[PDB]
Amino acid sequence: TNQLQYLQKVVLKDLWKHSFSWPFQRPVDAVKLQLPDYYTIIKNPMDLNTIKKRLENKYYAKASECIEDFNTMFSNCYLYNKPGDDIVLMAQALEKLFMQKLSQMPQE
Ligand SMILES: COc1cc(C(=O)N2CCC(N3CCN(C)CC3)CC2)ccc1Nc1ncc2c(n1)N(C)c1ccccc1C(=O)N2C
Repeated sequence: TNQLQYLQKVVLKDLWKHSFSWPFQRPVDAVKLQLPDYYTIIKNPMDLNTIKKRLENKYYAKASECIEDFNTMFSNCYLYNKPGDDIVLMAQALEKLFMQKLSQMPQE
């Protein structure tokens, strides 16, 4: 499970420390953001703290399941929001950081 550890102590920790990560450190707050339809049209909401808890709890069976949750977090954000929105620019920078750290994942 060395790929799942790299995802926890490297990929997740490096995304979390990144400047743009705080909007993604909890599930999208539909009350604070005033989004009556968010949890209606976004079928698989995802956030960095959910990924953190699932890694700590050994919820994932293989690295690809956790990687998919990371991708779902980015695509939910692109999907719901609009081109050029601040949050979308933040998602993209975090996704680039995500992809470049997947570059260095031990292929085990
Ligand atoms: C309390 O959490 C946040 C507040 C704000 C902020 O400055 N606001 C929000 C509330 C206020 N409303 C006034 C009335 N207007 C109709 C809507 C906006 C304007 C001022 C900005 C980001 C916040 N945290 C946050 N977490 C996750 C996000 C996300 N943002 N982005 C921006 C999203 C915004 C809308 C829908 C989805 C998201 C999203 O994908 N994520 C990841």
